[PDB]
Amino acid sequence: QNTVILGSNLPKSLVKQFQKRINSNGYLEFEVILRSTFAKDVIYKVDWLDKDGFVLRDVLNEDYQALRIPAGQEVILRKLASDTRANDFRLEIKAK
Ligand SMILES: [Br-]
Repeated sequence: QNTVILGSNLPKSLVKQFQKRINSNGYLEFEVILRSTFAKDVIYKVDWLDKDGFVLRDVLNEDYQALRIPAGQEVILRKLASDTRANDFRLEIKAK
């Protein structure tokens, strides 16, 4: 919502659903399910958020990542925080 931010060249219905949980080591993991009628190459970026909703700026961040979404196949994007202070996330997705 304000959790997954899609660029103007992606369909609004790209994101099927998302969810998160804290795993049994104490780290937040999220799963975003994507699907598209046509094959699309996209580029995504993750921000981890703390208990107040502030960006955690002192954790190792991953660079922009490419992702291939095959035509009509469900794609499950799964990410795991590296810091226990992460309690939420923000995901940007744009067309390659
Ligand atoms: Br875009």
